[PDB]
Amino acid sequence: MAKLLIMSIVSFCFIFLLLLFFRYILKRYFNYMLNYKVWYLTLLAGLIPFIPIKFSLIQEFATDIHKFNWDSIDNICTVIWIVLVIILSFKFLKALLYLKYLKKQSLYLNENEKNKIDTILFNHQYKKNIVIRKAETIQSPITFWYGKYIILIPSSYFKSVIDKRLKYIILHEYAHAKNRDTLHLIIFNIFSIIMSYNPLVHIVKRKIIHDNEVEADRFVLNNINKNEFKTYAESIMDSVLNVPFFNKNILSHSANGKKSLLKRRLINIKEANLKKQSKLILIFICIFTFLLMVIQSQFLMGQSITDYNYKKPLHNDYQILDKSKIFGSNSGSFVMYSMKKDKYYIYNEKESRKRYSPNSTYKIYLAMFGLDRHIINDENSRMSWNHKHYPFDAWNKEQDLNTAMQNSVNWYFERISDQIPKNYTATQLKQLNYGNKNLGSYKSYWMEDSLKISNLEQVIVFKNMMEQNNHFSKKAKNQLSSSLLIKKNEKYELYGKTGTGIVNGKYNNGWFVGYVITNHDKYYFATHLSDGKPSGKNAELISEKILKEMGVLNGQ
Amino acid sequence: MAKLLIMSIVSFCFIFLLLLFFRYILKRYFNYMLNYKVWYLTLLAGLIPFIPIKFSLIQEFATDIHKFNWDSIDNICTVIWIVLVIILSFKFLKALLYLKYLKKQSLYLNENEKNKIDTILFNHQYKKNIVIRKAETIQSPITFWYGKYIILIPSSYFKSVIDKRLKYIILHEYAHAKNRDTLHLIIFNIFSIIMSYNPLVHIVKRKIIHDNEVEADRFVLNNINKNEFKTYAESIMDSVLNVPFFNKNILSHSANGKKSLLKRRLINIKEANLKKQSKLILIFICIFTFLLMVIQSQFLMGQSITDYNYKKPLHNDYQILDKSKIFGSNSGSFVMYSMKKDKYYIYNEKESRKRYSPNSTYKIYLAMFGLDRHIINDENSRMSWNHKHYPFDAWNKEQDLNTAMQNSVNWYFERISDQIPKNYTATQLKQLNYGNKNLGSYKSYWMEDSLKISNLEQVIVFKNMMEQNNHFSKKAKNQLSSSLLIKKNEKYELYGKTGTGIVNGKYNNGWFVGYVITNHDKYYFATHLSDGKPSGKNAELISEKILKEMGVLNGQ
Ligand SMILES: [Zn+2]
Ligand SMILES: [Zn+2]
Repeated sequence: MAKLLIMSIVSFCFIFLLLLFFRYILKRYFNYMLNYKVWYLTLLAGLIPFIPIKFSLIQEFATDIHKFNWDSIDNICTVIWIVLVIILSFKFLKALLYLKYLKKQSLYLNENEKNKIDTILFNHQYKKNIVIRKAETIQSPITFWYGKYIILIPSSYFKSVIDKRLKYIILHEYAHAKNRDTLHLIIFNIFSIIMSYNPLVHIVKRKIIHDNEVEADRFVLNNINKNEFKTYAESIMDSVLNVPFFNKNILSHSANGKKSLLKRRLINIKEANLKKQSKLILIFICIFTFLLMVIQSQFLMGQSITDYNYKKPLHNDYQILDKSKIFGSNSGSFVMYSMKKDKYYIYNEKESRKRYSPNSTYKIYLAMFGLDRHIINDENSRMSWNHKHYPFDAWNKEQDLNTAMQNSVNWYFERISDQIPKNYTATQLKQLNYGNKNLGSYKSYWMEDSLKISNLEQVIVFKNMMEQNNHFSKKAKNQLSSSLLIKKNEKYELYGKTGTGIVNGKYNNGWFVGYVITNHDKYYFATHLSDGKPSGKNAELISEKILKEMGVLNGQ
Repeated sequence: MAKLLIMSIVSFCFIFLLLLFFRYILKRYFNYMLNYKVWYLTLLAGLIPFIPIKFSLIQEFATDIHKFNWDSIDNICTVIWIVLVIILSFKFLKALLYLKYLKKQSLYLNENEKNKIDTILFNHQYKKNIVIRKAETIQSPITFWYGKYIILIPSSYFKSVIDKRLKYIILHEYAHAKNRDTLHLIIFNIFSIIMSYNPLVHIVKRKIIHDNEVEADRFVLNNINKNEFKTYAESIMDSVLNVPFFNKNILSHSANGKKSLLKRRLINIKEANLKKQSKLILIFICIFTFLLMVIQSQFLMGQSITDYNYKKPLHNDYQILDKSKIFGSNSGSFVMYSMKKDKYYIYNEKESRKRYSPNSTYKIYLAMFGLDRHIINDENSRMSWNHKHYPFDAWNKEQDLNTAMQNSVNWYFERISDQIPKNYTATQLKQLNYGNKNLGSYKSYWMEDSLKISNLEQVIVFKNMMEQNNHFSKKAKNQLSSSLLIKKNEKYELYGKTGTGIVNGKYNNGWFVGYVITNHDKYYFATHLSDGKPSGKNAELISEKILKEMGVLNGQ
């Protein structure tokens, strides 16, 4: 239904706007106005979407189709509309009952009352399918429909019959009757319930009402002497100024037609209670409210700093590199570090400092955490398969840590997160400075989600993981290390891990991280591609090529 | 930014609502009111989200992470805000320039004018950091800030000085000055630009203004005799009734403070041009508008009929079945048909008639269409691989039609849709009654998307595809058929195809379709599971078991 309700709103607003446009033009240039019946077109326009006419002029293998969650939109849209119509229906009925009450309590007029009405309407031979009644229960005129078109006038106006107030009242309310405004109002009012999903129904009923009163004024002017026009306007003002103003009913017409500013102001004057409120009233409210604002300040807010990249300086000595030739077709950034010299070597430092979600490379942390916490071990580095198929054929099997890491088997790693107390992981994120340390709410929060780290930070953290972390065992450090070997020669053993930030089928994060153990030094590094085809494989190739050219993988 | 703008709106509305609540209570029960300065808290509340304080109390394998398209939300939210603030800034400046003009055009008062102001404010020793000016360019009082708090009074009120209008005007505007309302208004006004993303800024400036006028009224009552209270209210009305009403400025205070209904009505009376507009004006507009409504009727609308299942009768003779034992754990529906008898056999007909997207089973139509149209053939039943990895390991290869169909290789089939003129496909959807024949906009529209078909329709269409379709070659019919063989014995050859409606990792459509060629008859069928584990594999198992029990796969 949500789509239909929306389409209805669109249809409605289209027509509605066109009419507003015309309304403007007609008055602005010609002193012309719309015949309000035209507004029925907006209602009709919004009913169009609901008219059912096609009018115009073996091997079991499968993938996951990612559709929008419409159930959570249409189930609620349906309910929202239903509840509201019930509420509005009640409001309507309440108003209806009011009208019925008055109908029951309506009084008949005698010949010395009826003749005033006749005097007023007679000259234009207005129709007799109208009802005039009086009452002791009202302060100012009220119209009613009932197929009768009743004008109920407070009985006091049958005493105050020497100031022409009735002339204006009757012609005014009469005009509404003439044009069946009350009825039409009711019809629209009913439709405002039916079509309550579209707030413009209220907007238009209001505009209609405003204009209905205007047309009535036009009528009255047509029915009065030019030298009484001023009087009429004054009368209109008196009809509101001298009375209490309440929306006692939303169906009938009356002088007090809207929640105006004057309404509020004038009532306050009538209720001239010149009491100075205690200063403490607002001291309390203001501080209370302030504290409630504080409560809002106790809650989630954003920070430009969080959105930002490593804005921090590097505390270590470093050199800036130019490796743009190697990045070539896949622009990015790169960080290398020398353990012996405590020196960093950074390509495009501004970019090196940019934080990206780790993707699959985080799995080394996830797995090694499981190892230290005694969740995952060597004898039991393995995880059971749930027999659910996964994204690569390579993943549809049981596996140990070396296999799981080598083939990036997400299943293996999903279970590892589930099997490790989250607080263990959170503790390590904090202790070893894991980028923004943002664990999100996702068990695999690093997988193109909430946790982000720069290449510089990635190098710092891994290096410290082995070099400094005193809250992590030697076995976990080494067991993990062996699973990452890429290549080796007479100078070194190169270790690392790739991952691809692939989202909605496109590449966004070309990750490759690692370290090198050589026969002269130890190096740490991180590569990230953002442009071209920023895949994990390209990052691997790029990193190796760089490290070799820089002497890391070539003896210098 | 969208998230922040939203958070701001939320923060704002929270506080705002609390204040509205208090406002209600204070007046409703005590005749007390908020000190409008409190509304600064809503502005502050909406600024909170922007405060950057973390306050509270290798083998390359990868999968696709399906994230929400925030770029299309934040890029626009940013622009929307920027454009609007520019517009509002202009509007502000326009208002500012107006005020500057008046400042430049302000006139000084002489001693016989100044003494009136003094008479009015003197008794309460009101401060002199106020400016009184007069002008020939205005009709009613206007306030200005400039750090001066200027009250500009039309020069005519210095002639009409024997009716106490000034008493009320000055005290009223003075009160606004006393409380620095103009300034605060301006500040809020400036913030309504800054925080324009939140429409409540306008709501509150309005509420503030309304209440500012109220506080001024309270002040005035505090500063006048009780027997003048009535006069004051009348004066307020005169200050609007007897003047043109225009929002000449949105910063200054004036008598004509809002776009009221009375405003509109009274102007219309002043402009008492009693011209009957031609009837043709609205005949045109109404019909035009109608035709524009028709234009909306020329457009997309929904149909309950489209949303509905096969509401149609079956034109063929049939028997209703009870196979609930076999469905068992995976409730659904099932249709079988006898070619010799022209009879249908239907389990849960109400459910059999339900339409579901075909999933991978549609591929038989897609492929056979390619065959007839001479896009795909036998010698060239094959399709090249684009070297992109696909959802199953089974799919990461080149393939012919038999392999592609047997392993559901979506890639193969995606290319087939791309290689077949869409009109060929559309023609066949129409000619052979393919369910709702809805081709969507998706090249693979049948894959848990727009095309839907019932099991009954699935049986009818496939049967007719071979039995009746005279716009489709024999080779395409048979080539496709061979690729579907499941099993055979001394009575028959069973053919078919599965597919699984898996969405966001869950099973929704357990499809299996097919036919049986026996040594006595020919049968057609379609199975669909909706409950339990409605997988394509279960559908295959269920269908076979049913067909055998029914005699289809067992000689009867
Ligand atoms: Zn009226
Ligand atoms: Zn004022």
